[PDB]
Formats: sequence, C-alpha cells, structure tokens
Amino acid sequence: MKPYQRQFIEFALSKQVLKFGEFTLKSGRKSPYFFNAGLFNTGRDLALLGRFYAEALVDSGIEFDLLFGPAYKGIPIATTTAVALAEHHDLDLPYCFNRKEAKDHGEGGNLVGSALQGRVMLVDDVITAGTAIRESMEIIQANGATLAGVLISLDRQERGRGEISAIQEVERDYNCKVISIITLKDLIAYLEEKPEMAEHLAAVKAYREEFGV
Amino acid sequence: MKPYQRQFIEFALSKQVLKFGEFTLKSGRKSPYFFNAGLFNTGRDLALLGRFYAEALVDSGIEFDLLFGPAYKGIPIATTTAVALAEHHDLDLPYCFNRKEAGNLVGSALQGRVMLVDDVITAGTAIRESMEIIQANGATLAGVLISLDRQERGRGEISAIQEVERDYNCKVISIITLKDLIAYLEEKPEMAEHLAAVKAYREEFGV
Ligand SMILES: O=C(O)c1cc(=O)[nH]c(=O)[nH]1
Ligand SMILES: O=C(O)c1cc(=O)[nH]c(=O)[nH]1
Repeated sequence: MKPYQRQFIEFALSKQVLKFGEFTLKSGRKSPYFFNAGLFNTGRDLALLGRFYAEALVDSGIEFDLLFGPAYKGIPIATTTAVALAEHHDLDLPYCFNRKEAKDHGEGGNLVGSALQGRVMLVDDVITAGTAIRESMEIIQANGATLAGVLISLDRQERGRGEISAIQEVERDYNCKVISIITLKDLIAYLEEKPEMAEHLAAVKAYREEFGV
Repeated sequence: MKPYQRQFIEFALSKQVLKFGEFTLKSGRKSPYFFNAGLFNTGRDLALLGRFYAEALVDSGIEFDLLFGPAYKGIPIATTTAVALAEHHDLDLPYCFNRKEAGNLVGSALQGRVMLVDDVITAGTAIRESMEIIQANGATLAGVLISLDRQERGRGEISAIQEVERDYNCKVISIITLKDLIAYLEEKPEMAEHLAAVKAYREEFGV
C-alpha cells in the first residue's frame, strides 16, 4: 500500500475508529472488525480525515468539478475534504450538500453551497447497502449533473446480499468508479506487520474467507 | 479594527457574501446590505472562513470544551472552524451538530462548556432550539460566535443578540459588527453611496 494508506490505518486505530471485537453489521453478519467513521469527532480528526480523503482523490486522477456530501454524515466530510484540497493540493473546488426538506423561507430548495452542476465527486464513509448514494444520485440526476465517482474511507470487499459487493453494486447501478482510501486487503496487509496484531490478522482473514469477494 | 476583521470584510466582499442593494430581511425590513455566509461555497472560502472564526474565538479568550453547529448552516461552519483551530492554533476540540428534523446528535458527546457557531442571529430561533438541546444534555453555553452583528433592533427596544445574551446569560461574540463595516466603507471612496445607504439604515433601525 502507499504510505498515506498505512498512515490512514494508523490514524483510524489511534482514534478508535477501527476496532476489533464481535460486531453485528447492518446485514446481520458477525464481523471481527468495524470501522466507525463517526468517531472522527474532533477538529484534529476532521483536519486529518480531510487530508486523507484529498490525497486519495488526487491520487486517483479522476477529474471532477464539485464535491457533494449527503446529509448528514457527508456534510462534514465534504467540508473538510474541500478545505484540504485547497490547503494541501492547490485546488479550490465548489462543494454542495443537501437538506432533507426545504426551508419555509427562500428558494434554496434542498441544496446548500454551490450550484450542483458538472462532474460530481460524492463523498461517503463506508458503503453498506447504498442508500445514501441512492438519495444522492437522485439529487445529482435531477440537477442534470453527472457522477464522476464516489470517494469513501474503507471498501470492506465483502459480498452484499448476492454475489457482488455493495461497492460493486454501486458501480454497476450508477455506472461509476468508487475510490477508497483503504480496502480490506490493505487492512490485512497492515495487520501482518507486527506480531501484536496476529490474532486480529487471523480473525480478519477468516472473515474474508467466508464473506470476501 | 483588528487585521482579521479587515481581512474578513475584504474577503466577504470579494466572494459576494457581503452585498449591497435592496433586500427583504426575515423581519420584513428593507435593508441596503446583506451578509450571506452560504456563499462561502468553495474549498478556499471554507478554509479561510474557519480561520476567521477560529481567530475571533481565540481573540475572545472564552474557555470552551466543544464546538456545536446548528443544522444546517452551522454544520460546515463548525466543521471548518474546528479544522482551523486544530491546524492553525494547536487546539483539538470536540465538535457536535444536530439533525434538524429531530439519536439527534452527530459527533462528540454534548458535554461541558459549549461554544455555538452560527452565521447571523435574526430572531434567535436556531439558538433557542440549540440551547434546548445543549441544556437537556447537562452542558452549559460558553458563548455564541457569529460572523456579523448587524447592531439593529429586534421587535422591541433591544437587539436579537441582546435577547439571546439575556435569555440565556450567554456571551455573543462576532467576527465583525456593522460599526466595523461602516469604518471600512468610510475608507473606500467608491463605496460612498453604499456607505450613505447603510448609515441611513442604521439611523432608522440601529440599536
Ligand atoms: O454495518 C456495516 O456493515 C458497517 C457499517 C460501518 O459503519 N462500518 C463497518 O465497518 N461496517
Ligand atoms: O435579517 C436577516 O434576515 C438577515 C440579514 C443578513 O445580513 N443575513 C442573513 O442571513 N439574514
């Protein structure tokens, strides 16, 4: 993996976003690890998070005109990623996010920020079943914009309800590329680096054997 | 004024956040100027916005444990302010925001002395609702920080900021005030007509 990807795993572990134990996922599966991006819940965590998103985005080489974050979890992510693109990559990008219902006052509709136009980069944390993307895609399409990509923190690389993963479902359903800062493959690689992580390594590898794509 | 205040006025003008013309405010008053923080809508705008909020916060000296932004406008403001505190002031603050439709909170636990951040205060509705939430969690209100204090009357004798300050015994601070805007416009010969209109508005509605 690239250095920033190893650093991102180290960051997620340090802020207790990446945890090990016995978790029940939205699907009902029992997983030995869980990535709870909601625990990036301080200003330093947000600052670094945006920097890691921005690095992954620039690394991908995908061209885009605007960053969109879905209400609610996407709003801080899009904000900090936009800041980091300006502060650390000499890129001053429009951002946008939605409100779940229109205000009484004014004609802003359901959008906040810049006009929703051009090639949109959608930011998200972890795709489980694609619902936040679906709501977002309906908004992107209704505004005449296109989806340049979806940028997420972690691709768990595991089956959805059927044969393909949730990320592969989004890629097919919305005909797009999903960019991830890290994957399950990267997590497994990181866990090979120190003997203290060997129990977690075995558990995560067993999970991949059962559910990985 | 302080350098960050002059720079914030210049920046707001350059991004059309501060604009002149004829606007109808939430109060129905016809104002010759309007401050729309929602037009700080690019990454550079957001980066600098948070710096300006962070500078006003540290300048105030108010002690606080957590930054809260009311949904929706306060969410990006609190986010970028928290980023700038960490990146430019070596201060790593918990942040929080609510879901407007109303569990109802995102971010760090709502505890301790909370600094609210908002764009403007018109009637005090976002603060009233946010204060309900903050006090219901046992937290206290360290302050409210806004971009611009328009220094105008509310429905009665006092301003909406003064209502907030008294109703909640809390401190409201602002990056800039109308008095700062007037001081700046007095320096710019090309803004003389705008200045006159703003001064006439202040004569009618100023507190
Ligand atoms: O429910 C899941 O599958 C899930 C959600 C989430 O936020 N993080 C994770 O690692 N899995
Ligand atoms: O009074 C208002 O409605 C108001 C004034 C202003 O300058 N900005 C804003 O957002 N609202």
